[PDB]
Amino acid sequence: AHRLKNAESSLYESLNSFKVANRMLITGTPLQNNIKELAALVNFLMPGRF
DNA sequence: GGATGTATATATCTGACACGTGCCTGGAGACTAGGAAGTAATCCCCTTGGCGGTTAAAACGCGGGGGACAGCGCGTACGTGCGTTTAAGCGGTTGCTAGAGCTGTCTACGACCAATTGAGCGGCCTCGGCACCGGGATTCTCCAGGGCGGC
Repeated sequence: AHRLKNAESSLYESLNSFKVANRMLITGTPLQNNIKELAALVNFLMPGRF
């Protein structure tokens, strides 16, 4: 899921437009450079709560 | 008796219309100065229709041969197709820097104006050089005297 660490990358808008009820991310490094990567991951998971 | 083709209805996507707002740039109104329109005078170039004379260019004719074009052969180099490689295209990382945009301050540099004067334009006088006329030095053609031959 670290490949999904960028919100502006085309994979993010490709996977965020999918009509899926439940999502899950498997990764080894959740944070790599800053808090914004984790913010993008939790926005992909829960869009609005965090 | 079961499932398939087709018609009408409903929810969703998407381009377009109108509403709202800023802002800044164009428009309205007034004033002024100078750019350009108009006028008169002077002088030189251009127009149209002629004439005269020179002469070199243009036109015409003719012969001939050089060159353009057509045909043929040939061989090579480029097109075509297929299998393999490779690198373009896309998506992505990661930081730093260049640059556009905006705001702000200030200072040196260029516009502007008045007085001045010295470099540019025209004519006049003089010199350098080329040319016209007079005088001296040098060389070429010619007329006459002396000697020899013939009746």
